[PDB]
Amino acid sequence: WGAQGHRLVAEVADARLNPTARAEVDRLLATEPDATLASIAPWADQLRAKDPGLGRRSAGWHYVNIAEDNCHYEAPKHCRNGNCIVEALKAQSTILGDRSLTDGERLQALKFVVHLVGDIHQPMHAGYAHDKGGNDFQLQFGNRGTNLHSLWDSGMLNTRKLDDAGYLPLLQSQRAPKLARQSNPQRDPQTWAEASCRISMQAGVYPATRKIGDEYTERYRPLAEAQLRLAGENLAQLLNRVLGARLE
Ligand SMILES: Nc1ccn([C@@H]2O[C@H](COP(=O)(O)O)[C@@H](O)[C@H]2O)c(=O)n1
Ligand code: NA
Ligand SMILES: [Zn+2]
Ligand SMILES: [Zn+2]
Ligand SMILES: [Zn+2]
Repeated sequence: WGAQGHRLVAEVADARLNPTARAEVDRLLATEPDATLASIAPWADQLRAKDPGLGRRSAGWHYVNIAEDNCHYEAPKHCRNGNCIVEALKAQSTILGDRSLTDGERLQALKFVVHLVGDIHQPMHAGYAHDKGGNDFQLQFGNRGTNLHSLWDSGMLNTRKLDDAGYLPLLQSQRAPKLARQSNPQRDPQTWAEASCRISMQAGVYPATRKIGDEYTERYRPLAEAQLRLAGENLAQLLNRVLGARLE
């Protein structure tokens, strides 16, 4: 997602946190003055842009290209050295839940988790290696060029012309998505990447024309918005499991 998609996923999640998870998130955020779950949500993309070390090393953590294998993820094939969103979200979830670590180390893991639960719900972040998740699939949207990746990250969301205050209650107004009964931090990332990949491969998502506009938006913007709500709900479920109560 673009910055607004990331923040919306965090805003949807923030409202669903159980009291134990809410208190812990607020403790980790407090280590960084003025940080909120929304404000950190785009941080991992800024790190990629600005940091020629960890930013360059983390770039592959934002996606996993499995559509050529019909959305059947295999870690040794698609995620050599753990450099993809499935393995990165798993490890950062483990790190976030490690209470022996400093609040500073856990806040950094929270920044990655908030971001990656967002990206792993953007269909094009689980799409084709051939066109780099749509980045190399150029098209005309209205009268100006974009690419199919950008169109799903932000192009269609931008057509609402809402700030977060306007967009958040629209996502909350949607029918409740189907979640797993329970969070499994080690297994859900693959399940989510595969589900996102299956949307990238749905009839029409790749259009049969170079030029698209309001017809594409009216059919697919609802699916992009369903994925934001689903990401936000999945992110709260994950935070509630990893940062929730530890009795016994
Ligand atoms: N041409 C581009 C494409 C993306 N980007 C950045 O990448 C972000 C999206 O990264 P993800 O694909 O990881 O969602 C955008 O919010 C923007 O900051 C950019 O700065 N220039
Ligand atoms: Na609601
Ligand atoms: Zn994103
Ligand atoms: Zn993207
Ligand atoms: Zn990203």
